[PDB]
Amino acid sequence: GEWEIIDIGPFTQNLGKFAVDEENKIGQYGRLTFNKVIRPCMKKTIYENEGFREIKGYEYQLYVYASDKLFRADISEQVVAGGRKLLRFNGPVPPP
Repeated sequence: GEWEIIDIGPFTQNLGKFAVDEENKIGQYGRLTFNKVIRPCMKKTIYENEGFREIKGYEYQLYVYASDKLFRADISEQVVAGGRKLLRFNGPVPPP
């Protein structure tokens, strides 16, 4: 895995909306209203450990406000677009 911080622009905010949408299906935290994704947002790029030295997927680690509480959500993304999954959604957590 390799790590980088990405901005919290539209792509990142939409990851946050996805996370909230998916958590609403579960219902652990009742019915949440997405507010906004705040810094820092981390992107993990996952590589196959042997040649051809290749990317097998991504994971995003977000701090997202929903219904005015702060949550940590981890989201996986496949190489073939449109395979996103909510891995973890935990909180409330203290601010970064």
